[PDB]
Amino acid sequence: CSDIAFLIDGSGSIIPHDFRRMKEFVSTVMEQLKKSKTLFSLMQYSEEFRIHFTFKEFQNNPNPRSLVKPITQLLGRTHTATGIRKVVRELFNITNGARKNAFKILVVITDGEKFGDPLGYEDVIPEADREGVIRYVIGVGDAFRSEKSRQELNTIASKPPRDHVFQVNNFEALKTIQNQLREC
Ligand SMILES: [Mg+2]
Repeated sequence: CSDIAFLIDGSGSIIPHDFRRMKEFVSTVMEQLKKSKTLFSLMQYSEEFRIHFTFKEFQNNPNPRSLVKPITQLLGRTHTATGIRKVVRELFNITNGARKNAFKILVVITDGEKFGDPLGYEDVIPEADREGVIRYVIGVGDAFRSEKSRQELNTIASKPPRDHVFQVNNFEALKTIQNQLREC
């Protein structure tokens, strides 16, 4: 019915506390969303990308705390745009777990400063929409302490961005995610 994927910033700019904080957020979403009708996938990124768990793997073993805890920080650059592309092409993939007719929800968590990425958001956002991927953005660290970084959130996130962008310690994001699921 609804396939939700997480793309988390593992870049060296994300501070440790905040990496732990991100992980925290993901589990909380996964917890409150006691499937029966929802699968999750997740990937972290640097200049490199890691698939920590796929819809299949989440389906085989749907234990939150047991899928997230392992995940350690990659560090390095921030290839968010390529992260976006790779998430729709690899995670929202049927040979990896994705379903048909199900809604696609991409949750991207980051500080909002892409760096070193060859791709600009204008190279992946269109394909996101063509593929129907709804995007939410959870900004962490210095995400909101900068105008250039705030605009990065708006760029990534689906419209209206006010309904798809929250600071990680704003617990409306969870509330809004539960809503997004009753308004399909
Ligand atoms: Mg994680």
